[PDB]
Amino acid sequence: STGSATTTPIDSLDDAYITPVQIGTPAQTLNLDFDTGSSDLWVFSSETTASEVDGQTIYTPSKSTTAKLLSGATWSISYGDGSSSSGDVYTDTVSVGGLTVTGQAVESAKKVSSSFTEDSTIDGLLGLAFSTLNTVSPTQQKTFFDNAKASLDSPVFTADLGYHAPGTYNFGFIDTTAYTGSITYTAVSTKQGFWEWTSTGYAVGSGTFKSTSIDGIADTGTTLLYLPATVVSAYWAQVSGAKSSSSVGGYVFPCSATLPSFTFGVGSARIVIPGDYIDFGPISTGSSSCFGGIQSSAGIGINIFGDVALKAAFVVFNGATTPTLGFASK
Ligand SMILES: c1ccc2[nH]c([C@H]3CCNC3)nc2c1
Repeated sequence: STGSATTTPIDSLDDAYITPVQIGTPAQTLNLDFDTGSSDLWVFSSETTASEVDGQTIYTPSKSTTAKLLSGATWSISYGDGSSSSGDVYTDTVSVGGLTVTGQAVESAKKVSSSFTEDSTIDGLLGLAFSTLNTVSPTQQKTFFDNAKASLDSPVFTADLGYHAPGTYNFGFIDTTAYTGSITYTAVSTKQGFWEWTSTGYAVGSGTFKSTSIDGIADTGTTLLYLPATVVSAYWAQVSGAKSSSSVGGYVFPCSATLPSFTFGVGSARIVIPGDYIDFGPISTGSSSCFGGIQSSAGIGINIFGDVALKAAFVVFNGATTPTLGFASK
């Protein structure tokens, strides 16, 4: 089997991407944030605290003839950005772009933090990291990909995120028309439950390539590119007037600037992030200070190849017995 679904930016800055997902019988379609950096499929629901729901579409398990309470199961998750959610668990039929999994753990939110409430466009998350990170207790549950894998034509999914445009998540096949040149594959460590890999280096604009190992994760659920402070300083030093602002919480730059590209290495291959991808607009409405799309990972504990990096590539998440990651230009 295969599946193919369109993923759409939630706003003009590509702050996140949403993908329609069918849950239950008859189908309830929710728009979920596909997140290769976490492993829980959770949704706004009929069980979510009423004051914490603001415009989201909710899952109502009582209206699904295939929903079953997973007795005694609870979940609770906190993401690196301060956000969190928690609740109980159903199993139900879940379909993405024509690919169907029966008995998928659908984690129903009883509580969500303010940042989730404030995103009216995101109805929940669909985790695509390794199932060892799943937070359901006392019986850990499998991701949608993990459940689908044996049935897929090939045990893979691909992320093709657009810049200011829709893109595609495919399951079970590689669309050879969706990228240019070849796909370069690189080793993955699953030791921390992430799609963790080692970039071979970077360049700023037309500058020389610096060969240096940068361990990080491929994370579709993180907006920006978070890299070591040395690398990030080298980037913003090429932008006149750019500086790190403790009050704003990262590097900012004059909105009148023209941003240089940023290149990262995948083996001997190179992925080029155009300068425009690194612009996240005025820090507040009407401001001439703009927020940068490359930021320091110093306070995080891990480097994160988020959407800013990933949307410059066609990315293969290869879930073979020994997982690997593939990157192609597009
Ligand atoms: C900013 C700070 C911390 C962050 N942690 C994350 C990801 C890492 C894996 N799941 C959450 N994005 C972040 C953005």
